[PDB]
Amino acid sequence: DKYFDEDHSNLIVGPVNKPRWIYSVSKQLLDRVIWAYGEKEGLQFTLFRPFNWMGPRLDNLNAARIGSSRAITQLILNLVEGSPIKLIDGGKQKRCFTDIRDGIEALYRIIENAGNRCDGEIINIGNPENEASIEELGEMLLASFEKHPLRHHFPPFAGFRVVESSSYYGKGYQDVEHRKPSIRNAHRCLDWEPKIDMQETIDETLDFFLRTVDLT
Amino acid sequence: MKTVVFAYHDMGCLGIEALLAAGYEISAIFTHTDGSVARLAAERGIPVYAPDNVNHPLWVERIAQLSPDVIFSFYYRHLIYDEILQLAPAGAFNLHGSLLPKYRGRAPLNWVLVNGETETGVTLHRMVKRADAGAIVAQLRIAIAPDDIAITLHHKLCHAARQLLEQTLPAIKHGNILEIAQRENEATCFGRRTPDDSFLEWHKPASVLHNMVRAVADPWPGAFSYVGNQKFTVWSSRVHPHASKAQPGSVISVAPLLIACGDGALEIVTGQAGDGITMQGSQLAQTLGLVQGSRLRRTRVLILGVNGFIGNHLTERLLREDHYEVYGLDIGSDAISRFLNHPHFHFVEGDISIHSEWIEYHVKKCDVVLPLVAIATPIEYTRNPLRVFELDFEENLRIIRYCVKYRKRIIFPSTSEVYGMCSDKYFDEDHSNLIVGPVNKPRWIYSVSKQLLDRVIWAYGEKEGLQFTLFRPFNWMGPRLDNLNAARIGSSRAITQLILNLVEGSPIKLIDGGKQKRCFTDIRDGIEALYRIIENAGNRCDGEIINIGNPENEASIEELGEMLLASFEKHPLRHHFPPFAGFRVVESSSYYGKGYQDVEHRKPSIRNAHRCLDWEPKIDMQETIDETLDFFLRTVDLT
Amino acid sequence: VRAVADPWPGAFSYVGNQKFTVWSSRVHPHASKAQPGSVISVAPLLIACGDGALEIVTGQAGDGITMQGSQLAQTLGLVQGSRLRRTRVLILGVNGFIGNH
Amino acid sequence: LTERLLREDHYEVYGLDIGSDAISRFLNHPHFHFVEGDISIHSEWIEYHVKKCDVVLPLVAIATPIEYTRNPLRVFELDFEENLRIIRYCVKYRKRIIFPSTSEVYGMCS
Ligand SMILES: O=C(O)[C@H]1O[C@H](OP(=O)(O)OP(=O)(O)OC[C@H]2O[C@@H](n3ccc(=O)[nH]c3=O)[C@H](O)[C@@H]2O)[C@H](O)[C@@H](O)[C@@H]1O
Ligand SMILES: O=C(O)[C@H]1O[C@H](OP(=O)(O)OP(=O)(O)OC[C@H]2O[C@@H](n3ccc(=O)[nH]c3=O)[C@H](O)[C@@H]2O)[C@H](O)[C@@H](O)[C@@H]1O
Ligand SMILES: Nc1ncnc2c1ncn2[C@@H]1O[C@H](COP(=O)(O)OP(=O)(O)OP(=O)(O)O)[C@@H](O)[C@H]1O
Ligand SMILES: Nc1ncnc2c1ncn2[C@@H]1O[C@H](COP(=O)(O)OP(=O)(O)OP(=O)(O)O)[C@@H](O)[C@H]1O
Repeated sequence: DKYFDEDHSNLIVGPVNKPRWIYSVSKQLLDRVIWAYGEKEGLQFTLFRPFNWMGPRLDNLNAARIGSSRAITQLILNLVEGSPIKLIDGGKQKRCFTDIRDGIEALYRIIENAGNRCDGEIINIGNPENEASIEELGEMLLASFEKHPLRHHFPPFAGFRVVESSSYYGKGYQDVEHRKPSIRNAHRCLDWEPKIDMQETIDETLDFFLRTVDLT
Repeated sequence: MKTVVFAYHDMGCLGIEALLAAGYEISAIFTHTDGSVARLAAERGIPVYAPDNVNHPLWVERIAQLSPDVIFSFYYRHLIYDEILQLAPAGAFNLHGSLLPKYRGRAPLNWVLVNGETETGVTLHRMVKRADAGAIVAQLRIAIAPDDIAITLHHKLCHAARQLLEQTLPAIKHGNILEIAQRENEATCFGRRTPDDSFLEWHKPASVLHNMVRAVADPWPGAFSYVGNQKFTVWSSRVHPHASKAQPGSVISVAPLLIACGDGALEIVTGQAGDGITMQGSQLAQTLGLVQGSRLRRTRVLILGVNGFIGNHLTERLLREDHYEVYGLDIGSDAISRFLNHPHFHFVEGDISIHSEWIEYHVKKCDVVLPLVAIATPIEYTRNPLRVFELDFEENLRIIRYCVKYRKRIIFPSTSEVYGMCSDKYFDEDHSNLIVGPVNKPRWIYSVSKQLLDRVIWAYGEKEGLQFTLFRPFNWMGPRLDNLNAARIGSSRAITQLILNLVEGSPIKLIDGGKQKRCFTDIRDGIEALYRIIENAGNRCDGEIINIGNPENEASIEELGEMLLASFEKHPLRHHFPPFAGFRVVESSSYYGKGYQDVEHRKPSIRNAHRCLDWEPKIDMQETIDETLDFFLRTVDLT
Repeated sequence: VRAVADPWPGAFSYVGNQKFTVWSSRVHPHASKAQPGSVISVAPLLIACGDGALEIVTGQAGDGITMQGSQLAQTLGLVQGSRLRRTRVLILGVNGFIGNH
Repeated sequence: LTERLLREDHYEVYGLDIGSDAISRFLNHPHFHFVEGDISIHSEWIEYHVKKCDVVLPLVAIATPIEYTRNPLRVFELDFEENLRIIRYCVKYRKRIIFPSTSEVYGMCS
């Protein structure tokens, strides 16, 4: 679907021989169990689905050294250590990046649960307006990095390089070509609307992490 | 000219060199990881690559970029195929180590020694769809000395190749070559030799055996035999026409170590006991304990939920064979009571959530575990999602873990429902994507639960060596598929539910029109395939996921209903039951409740089954309908 | 690199997290105000040392195949840029004779 | 020992073991009560019988030297831990225990 809908979209994962979906399927089974408990035992719940939230503290440069971090924070490690930014399978796949500030605001509203409008609700939280390919993310990041005050402390850019997903994630990786959320439920239950634009999130994030590097 | 080379090992280096000295421009070299072809390429400043599959689009695209005139293959191990081969206008030639069309298979250097040929050679032929079949561009004979061994002949061939290329390579560079086609009715082919192919069978002639030790002498693995439980390797042999009334395999003497063969005797000049160091025969004789004397229970299957539809039928099948011992536990026992007197059947009435001592002890004791305990009647997915989750998922995950703990083989029953509303014409175990609906459509809790289990078993296999085989049944049906009683609560699969309708005189409802279809498989077909999986011939089922269904028996629920009705009307017992109340379309919600969603079509790919089991469904649907109907009608008490 | 050249394990270094091995070297008295460890050029692959530069003639990134330096430079992502908490002790019975001391 | 005890009339023999080929000949004996079990799994039976019987002879072990070096931990767990559990059932239910020590306990005594 053009818009992943909490109440109508179908869920699609790959073959069992594509273990990257173990996470997806695990989280889905939990959503279903919570749902059953809600229906069959009165559990009061609210499920929220973040859409590529990013900003300061999204992982750390150190974990990124092992690939154990999300894209944005990983690419920052690249610029920092002077290694090239690899675009898994061309990096043409896109995502909708959401500023952590927007995300936390929506979540806050959910905790507030004004009018109990969130009970039994499944709510996506993302900014459908910040859709961008990983390649574009890499460029925007690079642009900011070049203008940054601390730039001169790090090595010269080693450039962008297309890489086979297998050589980064190992055998059994498969990915999502596009991901955009429907934010109707969020609007209906929280009267919420994402506001911060992607570029601003990129700047915030980059700054935080660059000032994380000990220079000496 | 300009070329792209695919080389490896020795032939690879002489090939690249010959090519260089001949004035060719090498755009790139493709080789493998581990004289090193890479080092050479590196030393010459020729871009070298080692992908696992050069046939991949990216590479094909990149190789095309280089725009090569001709392609050469000098002992490249992976297989280069058409797609890329035809990118070279001048063609693609390969250098094979035999006098084609003879020994066109692989491992010719060894095979020719095995069969004791008197000569061999190198052939540079064109690459065509068929392996080593292409028109010959040049060939060159080599005499195999009586005292030649794999390694010494290897150099012989290398030297020959260096000479053949040296002169026929400049020829190709222009256009002076004749594609002398191959005499197809003379070609011989051989396959990969495994170290088990170098086993010595003393009943054969000393000549034969002697060629064996030569064929695979050091640096190759070598010819081996056994002294009781002990395995030793013969590195140096020596045929003795010196007869010996001694029976083949017996030791004629220990100095020299002379073994009696079917024809003449073989002298073991040097060899090694086990992974020991090499030593002279006389010493090897001692370290093996030789003197003048000759050289060289049933499977326990654990079935949990043995009284079930799959369970009882599988038990019947296994009990037929003699090499099986069946251990089973279940809440009920009416389906397996007929086996209680069988010596190889050990049943016990238990609950997977209570009787731990027995269950664990038996996973620990048996050889294969088949956890068939579950709830697989759709109505229950929406009606009792949590009971399904706990039994189908949690209870089984516990058994899966007993299996990894005691390193046992587990043949876990997956489901065709794991594919969900997949859109492929054929649901493929290794390629189809899995599609389910929203969380507000609880019918998928079963599908998703079984899928997570498949994935966990898969991780245990990959990360912890668990030996497994997942099998997915596609609407299997036949006698005992549920029971008329459970059907009174909707707790049964379609076929058995519709029979209850005919029996009680209530209408057959077609959920949402009943236009959705399924591929119905006869339980006899299913059990046969499963049996094969237990047999696991050649271990061809390890780590495999196998669908089991008859793609030929596709039918809509409406058609199933008609076929059933037709049989029912012709059944001898018909007059005992009320008049047909007719078919009636019904909203799924009024039968399954809120949150139901279904599969519009389900057909399996049965390739894997064919490949791993050499299995193929046989029984046609109508026959299954009859069987099933008859069983259940004769279940009804008439009085 | 000579001392442990093939068939020996070989001399190695790191490009960030990546480890690579130098099989063929070549000293260049050719100065370079470049600080030691930084890449002077990628063709030939010339690394600035404490005294003079070292040219990596052939090497391999990780466990990959050997290749000429220029190519090794690319496969490592090199351009003109530089190459290459406290311990927690748990004491149970810490108040004891050995422990407190 | 079972053969020996089964000869006398004043004995009732209860036994558990992984195997049963050596004692199958006694399965028909009225005074012999055998059950195929594992000391590390079948607790209900083991505890109930230490509680029910008069003397306990914990003969489960691994006593083939190669195993001491080859599988030291398996030896430790079975020979020591599993048995320490039986010893304790005995003190819990105040039962007589005829424990099988070993000449190997003397080691290289002089
Ligand atoms: O916050 C989100 O919505 C989701 O973020 C991640 O999943 P994903 O976005 O697929 O993966 P990232 O690691 O964030 O990177 C996105 C894509 O960029 C690409 N990428 C990443 C890293 C890199 O160095 N290069 C590169 O091209 C990969 O194809 C990767 O899948 C998490 O795995 C999800 O649990 C989470 O819900
Ligand atoms: O053996 C199979 O492969 C699968 O069978 C069942 O799932 P399913 O085939 O969807 O459901 P059935 O109860 O067998 O009936 C098939 C369809 O017939 C229709 N039906 C059923 C009953 C009835 O009275 N009327 C009717 O129209 C329903 O739409 C139903 O989904 C099980 O739920 C799966 O776990 C199993 O893998
Ligand atoms: N808690 C339990 N303990 C032991 N056995 C159980 C338990 N719950 C269910 N079972 C058993 O599981 C058995 C197998 O289930 P059933 O025959 O209904 O389906 P199935 O043969 O797996 O069907 P399909 O092959 O269509 O999935 C039942 O006969 C039942 O006795
Ligand atoms: N159950 C327990 N839980 C926690 N600490 C304990 C317990 N039993 C004893 N201890 C501690 O262990 C500490 C260490 O023992 P202690 O100082 O007597 O000897 P030690 O320093 O080990 O002597 P040596 O070095 O001569 O063997 C004691 O100070 C005591 O507090």
